[PDB]
Amino acid sequence: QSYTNSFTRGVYYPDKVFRSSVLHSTHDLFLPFFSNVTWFHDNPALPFNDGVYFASTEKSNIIRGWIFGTTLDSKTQSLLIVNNATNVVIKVCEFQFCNDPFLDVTFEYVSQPFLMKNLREFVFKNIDGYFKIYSKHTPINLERDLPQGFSALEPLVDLPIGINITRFQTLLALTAGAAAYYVGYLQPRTFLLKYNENGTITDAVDCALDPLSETKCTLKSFTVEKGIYQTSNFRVQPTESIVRFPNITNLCPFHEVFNATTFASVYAWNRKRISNCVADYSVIYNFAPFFAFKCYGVSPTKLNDLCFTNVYADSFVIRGNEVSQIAPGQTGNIADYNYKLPDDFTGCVIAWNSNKLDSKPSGNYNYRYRLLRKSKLKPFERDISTEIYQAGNKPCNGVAGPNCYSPLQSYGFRPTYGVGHQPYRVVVLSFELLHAPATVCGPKKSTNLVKNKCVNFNFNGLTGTGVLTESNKKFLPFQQFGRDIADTTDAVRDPQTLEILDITPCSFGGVSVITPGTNTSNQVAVLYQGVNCTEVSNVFQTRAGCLIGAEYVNNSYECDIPIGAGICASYQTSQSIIAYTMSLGAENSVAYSNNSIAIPTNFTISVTTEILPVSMTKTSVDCTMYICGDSTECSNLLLQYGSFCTQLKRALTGIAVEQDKNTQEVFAQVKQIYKTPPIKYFGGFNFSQILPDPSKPSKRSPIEDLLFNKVTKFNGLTVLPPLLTDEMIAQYTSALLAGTITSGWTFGAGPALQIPFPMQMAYRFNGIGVTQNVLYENQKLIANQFNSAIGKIQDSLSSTPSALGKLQDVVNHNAQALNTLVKQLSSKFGAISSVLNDILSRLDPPEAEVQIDRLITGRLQSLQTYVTQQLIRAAEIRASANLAATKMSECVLGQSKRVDFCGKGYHLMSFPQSAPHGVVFLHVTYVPAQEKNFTTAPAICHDGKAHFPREGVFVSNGTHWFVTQRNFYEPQIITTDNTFVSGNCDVVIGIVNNTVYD
Amino acid sequence: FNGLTVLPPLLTDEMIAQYTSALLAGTITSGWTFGAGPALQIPFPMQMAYRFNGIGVTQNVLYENQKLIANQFNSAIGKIQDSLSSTPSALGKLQDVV
Amino acid sequence: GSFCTQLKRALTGIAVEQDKNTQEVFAQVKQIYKTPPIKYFGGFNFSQI
Amino acid sequence: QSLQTYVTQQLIRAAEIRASANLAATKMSECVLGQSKRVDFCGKGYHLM
Amino acid sequence: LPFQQFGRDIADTTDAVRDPQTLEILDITPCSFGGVSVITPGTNTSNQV
Ligand SMILES: *[C@@H]1O[C@H](CO)[C@@H](O)[C@H](O)[C@H]1NC(C)=O
Ligand SMILES: *[C@@H]1O[C@H](CO)[C@@H](O)[C@H](O)[C@H]1NC(C)=O
Ligand SMILES: *[C@@H]1O[C@H](CO)[C@@H](O)[C@H](O)[C@H]1NC(C)=O
Ligand SMILES: *[C@@H]1O[C@H](CO)[C@@H](O)[C@H](O)[C@H]1NC(C)=O
Ligand SMILES: *[C@@H]1O[C@H](CO)[C@@H](O)[C@H](O)[C@H]1NC(C)=O
Ligand SMILES: *[C@@H]1O[C@H](CO)[C@@H](O)[C@H](O)[C@H]1NC(C)=O
Ligand SMILES: *[C@@H]1O[C@H](CO)[C@@H](O)[C@H](O)[C@H]1NC(C)=O
Repeated sequence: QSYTNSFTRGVYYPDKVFRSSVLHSTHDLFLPFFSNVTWFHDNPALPFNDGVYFASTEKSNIIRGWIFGTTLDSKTQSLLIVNNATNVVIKVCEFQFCNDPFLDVTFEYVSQPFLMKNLREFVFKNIDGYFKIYSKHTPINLERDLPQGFSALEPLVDLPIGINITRFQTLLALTAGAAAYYVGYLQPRTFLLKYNENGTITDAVDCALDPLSETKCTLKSFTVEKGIYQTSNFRVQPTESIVRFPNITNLCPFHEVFNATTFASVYAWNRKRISNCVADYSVIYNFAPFFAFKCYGVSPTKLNDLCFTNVYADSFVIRGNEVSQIAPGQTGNIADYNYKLPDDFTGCVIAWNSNKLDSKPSGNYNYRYRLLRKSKLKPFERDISTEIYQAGNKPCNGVAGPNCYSPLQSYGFRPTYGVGHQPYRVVVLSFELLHAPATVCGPKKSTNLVKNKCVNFNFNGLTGTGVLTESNKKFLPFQQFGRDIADTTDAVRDPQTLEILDITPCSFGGVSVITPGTNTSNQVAVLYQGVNCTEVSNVFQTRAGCLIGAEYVNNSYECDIPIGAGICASYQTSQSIIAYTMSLGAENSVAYSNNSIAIPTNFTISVTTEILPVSMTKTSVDCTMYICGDSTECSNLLLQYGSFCTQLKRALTGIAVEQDKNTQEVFAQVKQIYKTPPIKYFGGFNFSQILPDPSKPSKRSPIEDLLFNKVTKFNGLTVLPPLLTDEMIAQYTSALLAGTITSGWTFGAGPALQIPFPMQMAYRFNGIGVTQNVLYENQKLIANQFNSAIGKIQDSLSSTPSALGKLQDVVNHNAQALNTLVKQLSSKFGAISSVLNDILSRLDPPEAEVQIDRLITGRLQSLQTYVTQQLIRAAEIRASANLAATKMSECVLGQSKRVDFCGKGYHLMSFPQSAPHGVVFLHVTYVPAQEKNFTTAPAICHDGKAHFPREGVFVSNGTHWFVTQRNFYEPQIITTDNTFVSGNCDVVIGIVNNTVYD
Repeated sequence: FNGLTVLPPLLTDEMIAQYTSALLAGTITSGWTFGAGPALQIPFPMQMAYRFNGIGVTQNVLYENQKLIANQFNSAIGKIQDSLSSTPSALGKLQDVV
Repeated sequence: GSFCTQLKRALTGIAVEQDKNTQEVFAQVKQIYKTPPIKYFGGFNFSQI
Repeated sequence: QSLQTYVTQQLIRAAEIRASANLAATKMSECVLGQSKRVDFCGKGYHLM
Repeated sequence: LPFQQFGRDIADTTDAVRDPQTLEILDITPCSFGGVSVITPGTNTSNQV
């Protein structure tokens, strides 16, 4: 018993197509990675299944070929392969195998032999009438098991034989056969194959192996970034099936049509009509064994499957040999003169002997049959008229005798009679079908009720799937079902016992795979959304669902991978993924008091980045070329639909013009083009990182170059270039920066008025509530902080790609849409093929019209979806562009007092920079720092008069009282110059006695 | 439930209430200083005086009329609850969304 | 075709957008502030808020 | 077609809610985290808080 | 590769085909197509385009 781990082996090329540096997903028979593979070493029949993976490292070549015959004998066609040193000879011809088929050494294919530490990997498959053989021969290092690595199996040969291949046998050529070959069986699987630039498969991923593999298949990438990914759906399958029809009660009078003790005669056969009853044939089959039971219309079992409105029963007694006359198309006295079945009769003829009951020794002359009639009877007719038969050409004159005989003559039945004249009871059943409601059927069956389990149910003709529980609801007596607000069945009354059973849909929910980056680890956790942990490593139940593979930790961290209602997962470090309640932030209690204030004593100049999309890719679609290509028939058919193509073209043109308007609105704020002076000294402020670099031909700033480096045909689809090139947007950005540096905010509101940069920044400090002396006294420190922040901006942008995640997203979305729009060209949409020329060539025009119509409808719906999605995205981008224009006007051409609009902090000035399809704003902000606690008083009482500060707040260091501005601790002596009286001393609450000088 | 599922929001109602409590505490204890940087202690009457200066009214108006302003604010806050309760259409936007 | 994937992506984008909406509106404060235990704010009454 | 109609309508409603959420974020930053001089942005009258 | 006959791109469109007579690799580019735009001043001004 040798069994080995298959590893990642057995991946072949699905088709003849070449692909380069692409990842392709195929649904095809394959060997699942890490699977159950049998290592073999008298020789029973191995099942071929759908396919076989045969891996032989047999250097001795005891294995010469294979026997794929389904019988291994001369009964059927046996596929026989010989792989000698000369050549491979695939033979199919009829061979008389000897008693021991072994050599000392119709349909034939001779080729170069398959054989050459060789790993002979072979894949044998048989689909759509073709037998496919794939081969691979690779050197292996010293090992007695399958090597670790990846090898692709090139196709070797195809055979058009297409016969049934159930069993395969390894051909024996010598008896102890010890051969070291692995055999595995292929399965229908979905795989993802990575082709290199050389055209070969370097690696593969099996979708249904593990959750990480499923998410790799879903994203079509071998590297999965950190996040939570919705992969599949989870449904609980029905374990059992239940059928419930009402109590079989009432029943067809079958016990009366038989066991009647008298069948009258056959000249006037008793006609019995039966309808509206429960059909049960148990008594019919339980009666005496039948001499003749022939059914002409339906099988006896399937009689119960077929429902008949009208059932006709005809009962009579005839002799033994006259039974053969009661059959369709029979000629004979009884058949033509007593009871004639139709040629296309559909019914059962049941006959059983009645000699034991209806035979009398004296002679039972009651039963009679007719032996003289004027003509043959029409089918299904009863003639009871008995007058003197007129055989003679003379008138009978109502009497009998000469040439005038009685029409009827009786059987004389006596028990001593032999078989062939004994009385036989025949009951002919006739079934009629007519176009009206039926309501007559056979024993409707029923199964035991199953509760609290996902079951299929068919309750009184109502079908469904679900979990059946007891219901508190009380139905009215005549009701059967219960239906909720959405018109879905929620309760059912059981027919057999009147019980109200509630129906609950079986558990279903999404499956999400919480993974760190594939670089960080291969461990994953799985979240079943909305599923109780009972219904599905470490199992944890959360409001989102059931989380398997992550351990709950009491401590709280900042959220990393969102899951649900306050639960986030992270890879913190056996130790693995942990789930926790997310921490909103550090708790800080501000020391509030009646007379305590906190005044900052220093500042920080902080530069932040805000990335805003401005424009999206401009696309134009040629409706005729996309839908139809070069086919004239398709164009003629499209003309009937209307002017849809014109509407789509109008919408796309509108989007394109809107994109141009967006870029103009954001960047064309200034009409003049301003140039910075050649002598670039601005009071210690270094704008080199934002100003253009003359050295490189692009004339872009270092930050702009970094942004462009980071972010950075078909079928009627065209990408129209933007009206403004990147160089023109660079010129606009340079003009805005030069105007801001040289003229402050004056260039936005009129003519540019030059002002030294320190003076401009001092006026911005006045704008944020800080005096000029703060800037002029701390000019070098402010300059150094600004320089350090601008330096750090480059590193912050470069190191973290996610900072530019907005703009890139736009690009990706556009590409994705286009790819979908092209991919749906290959979709069939219910037609024969995606290729219009193939449909036109294979099918006649009248039949091809429907296929082309389906393709046109599908492709036109695809175009409409694309245009609507583009319109929604254009609305979003227009909103972003309007926000960017407002920020350019209010943050770059001016100083804004709006909080959090221009950066985080007290806004000083904003610098624009251009990025592919967007704008990056560098906001410079004043952040207070190093705060100190002081005692404060609303007013100072001097000379019985209150005193309030003109600007600032009254503060105390503990013994002395000063007046200082809010945002910077600059204590000043309280003087009448910085105070105003405004009232007496009694009214104000919290007033402090103190001295005010003059 | 025919394949339609409702995903829970990431932030629970308790967590949003906790953000709202943080915002209110910051506004009451620190004025607008907590938005632009570290939160700085300031007595609430001083904050209202600075807000009066912002709207163009001197500090003496607040300090001299502090009880009146406090009573007016308290009465308005008291009336807000009754006004919301009386007219359901006040919350008609959110309901409509749902 | 791949209509199911497009619809699923659209709904997922909507969901993430809703979470980001709530984050943007409410998560502006970096730290969680607590009001002092003694609630006297110069006669102002914040008990209802 | 029914599902695509639902997704498109829900995307439009998501755009409307996103506009409302951006307005709410702006109002939180400008009215709650500061004093706004913008007329009628934060209530009717001269905005205090 | 010796067994491969067609070539497909990332969009599942044919980009290379092997010549059945002689084994040579032939690249297929789509035949030139584009849109046509007419730049005109107002017909009230002039008729040149
Ligand atoms: C081996 O097979 C080839 C294939 O037809 C055949 O020509 C040759 O005669 C065979 N040789 C032996 C060993 O019989
Ligand atoms: C695959 O491509 C690489 C390209 O660098 C080349 O070095 C290598 O030889 C190729 N392998 C082949 C042709 O088998
Ligand atoms: C059907 O027969 C069962 C046998 O126990 C009985 O309990 C039930 O009441 C019957 N159905 C009706 C509708 O009476
Ligand atoms: C899961 O099932 C248990 C069984 O008692 C129940 O208590 C619990 O409430 C269920 N979970 C949910 C989310 O309803
Ligand atoms: C308070 O400030 C004065 C300056 O006016 C200084 O002389 C004194 O030492 C300081 N002491 C305290 C109480 O902090
Ligand atoms: C301030 O001076 C006045 C003058 O009489 C006095 O009545 C008052 O008590 C002083 N302030 C305090 C807080 O004692
Ligand atoms: C005012 O505050 C008191 C406690 O200080 C409280 O009981 C009362 O309800 C408040 N009134 C309001 C908010 O109208």
